[PDB]
Amino acid sequence: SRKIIHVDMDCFFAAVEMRDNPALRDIPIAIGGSRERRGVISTANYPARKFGVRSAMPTGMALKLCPHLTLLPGRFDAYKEASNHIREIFSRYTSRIEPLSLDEAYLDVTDSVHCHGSATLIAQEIRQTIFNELQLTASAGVAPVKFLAKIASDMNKPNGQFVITPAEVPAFLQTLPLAKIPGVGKVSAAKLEAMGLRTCGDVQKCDLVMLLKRFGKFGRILWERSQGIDERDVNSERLRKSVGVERTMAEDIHHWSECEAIIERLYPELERRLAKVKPDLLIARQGVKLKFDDFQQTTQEHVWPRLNKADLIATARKTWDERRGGRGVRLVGLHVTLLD
DNA sequence: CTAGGGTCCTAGGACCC
DNA sequence: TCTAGGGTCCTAGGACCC
Ligand SMILES: Cc1cn([C@H]2C[C@H](O)[C@@H](COP(=O)(O)NP(=O)(O)OP(=O)(O)O)O2)c(=O)[nH]c1=O
Ligand SMILES: [Mg+2]
Repeated sequence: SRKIIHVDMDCFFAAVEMRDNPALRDIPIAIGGSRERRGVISTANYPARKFGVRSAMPTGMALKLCPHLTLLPGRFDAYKEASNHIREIFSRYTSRIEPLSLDEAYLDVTDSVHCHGSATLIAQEIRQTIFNELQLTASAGVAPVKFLAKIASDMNKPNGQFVITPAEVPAFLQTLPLAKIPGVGKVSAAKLEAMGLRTCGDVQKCDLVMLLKRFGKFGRILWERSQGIDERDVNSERLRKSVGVERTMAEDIHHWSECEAIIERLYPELERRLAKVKPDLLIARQGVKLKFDDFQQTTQEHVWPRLNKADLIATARKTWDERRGGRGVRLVGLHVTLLD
């Protein structure tokens, strides 16, 4: 009975760079760390996507695929300001807004009577207003539940939208690959595949008890989504639970002196961020993370009442001594868990 | 050749009745 | 606690999203 819109900015980071500097519009560009910083692609424009460049791709791999790729470091304040403006635009239509990141959000427009209650037309006018006021484009999905609205906002990217009507949900589900369902990633998909389950169609012919056994709470979400069942309400009141800061070295470190020097560079950053939402720096836990050169990672965290540099250093020394094992370390991170 | 923000779930032992 | 076991907290790790 509800109407959910999922709105999604196209090539968001890249799109802001291209607006601000038009000479980037028709050449392949990407935001991400450089190859020597051991970077990863955050996102790429469509001329770069043509070459196979994707989010989360190692920058070294992107550059082999697209040698003339232009790498930008990214400008958070620019993306943030675009994001605020966009969210303020959503607020013109409803207060039922659940942001999932800078670039996107769910809207529950069930009880709105903008555009004669048309969720299709509301989505259209939001995309138009965003183009008008920010010169960036958005795609949208309109559906009776969250996850279908989110899948839908991809159907007609870029700068388009897609509507899934209650009567259309069954045909839509029947051939929908499980991997397109939010929270079904590569490991899940492959495990499902090895059971003969590829599509929501397949999952409908499956015993619930049995999915509960092999997958726990995940198996129930699976069975529900496959039916088109998604009762999760649009929640406009979510609050951040943690604050973390980490860096990957251009080169693996092998000595503790190097590790402590990195922590001293991280700590002020963790403190400035935490203070932004907790001026008194009071927290529930603090902890450290190490990532080794074989990519295993370990965290050590404990109840602690107030952000403290020396105890983070101390904690990192124990973690360093105990679980490094002569391995090179590629990443150091600090972490706090916020009070409830 | 593998980022940096995060969220949510699982699970053994401690701890408390 | 009335006794074999139930509930909740602490911690580490993993899958996942953007
Ligand atoms: C998936 C992803 C996104 N991001 C950043 C860059 C994207 O511009 C932004 C929004 O994420 P998205 O909506 O997943 N991707 P997009 O907006 O670039 O592309 P699309 O047009 O939505 O397909 O978040 C990363 O920094 N690393 C990532 O792995
Ligand atoms: Mg997007």
